[PDB]
Amino acid sequence: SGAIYVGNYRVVNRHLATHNDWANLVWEDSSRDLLVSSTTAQGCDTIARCDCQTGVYYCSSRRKHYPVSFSKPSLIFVEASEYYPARYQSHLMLAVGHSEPGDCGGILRCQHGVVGIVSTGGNGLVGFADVRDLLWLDEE
Ligand SMILES: O=C(N[C@@H]1CCCNC1)c1ccccc1
Ligand SMILES: [Zn+2]
Repeated sequence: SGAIYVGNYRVVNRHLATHNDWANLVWEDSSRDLLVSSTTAQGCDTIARCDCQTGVYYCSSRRKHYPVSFSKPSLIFVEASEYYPARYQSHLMLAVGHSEPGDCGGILRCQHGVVGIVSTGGNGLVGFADVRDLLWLDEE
């Protein structure tokens, strides 16, 4: 589990979004496994605006932070999961690391801020849903 709180936005894995997220929807993309909802309180997360391919992510299933190299956001075939069927996920970054389904929502961060959230795993890889292209997250 986990979310990004930036301004009056909450960024979650679309597959973990709650009744309140859907009732307060701003933007969602199934192909990206991303949902953004509106919040009463103001978040302090800052979104990275960069093409960093190094960062640190939090892995709940290890209670550990791991420094990783990750691929630039791309269209990647993702096998069926306890939560989606086999399909091309967009804006996905891959790293060598540990990721179980409950690791989704763990933050990948670089020195510029939040890069993305765990979305995929298996076969010794962790996939992060990129948020750095969502410029509108830094305003309104
Ligand atoms: O959110 C972060 N991790 C903390 C770890 C303890 C509780 N879960 C959040 C995070 C991600 C990347 C780098 C640094 C921190
Ligand atoms: Zn960066």
